[PDB]
Amino acid sequence: QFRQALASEHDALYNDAASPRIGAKDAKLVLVSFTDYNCPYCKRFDPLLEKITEQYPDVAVIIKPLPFKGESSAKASQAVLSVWKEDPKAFLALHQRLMQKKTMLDNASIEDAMKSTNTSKIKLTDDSLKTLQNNLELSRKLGIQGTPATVIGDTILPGAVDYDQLEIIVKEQLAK
Repeated sequence: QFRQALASEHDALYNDAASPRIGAKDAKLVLVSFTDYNCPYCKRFDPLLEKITEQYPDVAVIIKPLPFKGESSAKASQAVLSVWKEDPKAFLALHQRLMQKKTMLDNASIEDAMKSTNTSKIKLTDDSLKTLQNNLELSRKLGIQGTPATVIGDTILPGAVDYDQLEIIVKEQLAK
């Protein structure tokens, strides 16, 4: 009930237009990053996921924000998803800024991040919460109970690893 769930959730994982993507549209390997903007391990792990896409252009990353850590997690998710829907090219800078914030986010922090990334004119939509609902449903089906969690091929990486190990994992999934 795993490679079965992974197969059953293929479209939700890889083919949701409302889910932000980092890296090439023609990638041979797409990582799916279930992440939380208030999770300290996500803050550690995210820049490694991004580095992968910059170092290895055959790898892309899909971002699935989850709101597990706190209420502002849901609000931050709402912000980046709204930005992706309206201006996909503006998403990355906001995503990075929210991820590197040392403090637990709140509405002020999130509004400030959007101001300094030139995304503050983009309105937080109700429709983007439906994407957040989809991410939550998806997390349940796959048995994801914590962040970060990364789908890489036919396996799920349920925590954070260092870059050397991520390279290793990513390289053999490419070897198939």
